[PDB]
Amino acid sequence: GSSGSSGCSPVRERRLEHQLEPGDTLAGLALKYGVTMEQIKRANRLYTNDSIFLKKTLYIPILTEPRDLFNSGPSSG
Repeated sequence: GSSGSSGCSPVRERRLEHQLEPGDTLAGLALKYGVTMEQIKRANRLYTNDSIFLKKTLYIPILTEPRDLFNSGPSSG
């Protein structure tokens, strides 16, 4: 009766560093990935008196499901 500690906790939601450009629009990024402007903002409380451009880089919340035609596994590049 050998019992060990098995069971990892994989992440669900992550953030991607996007080199915000001077010619980018909130509505653009939202769709560009698959989210809603609000989400992104509320996610990084970007809501400020002045345009968001004030910043330099904005992170994007990646929403993916455990449902995939084929899963590679723990294998990493």
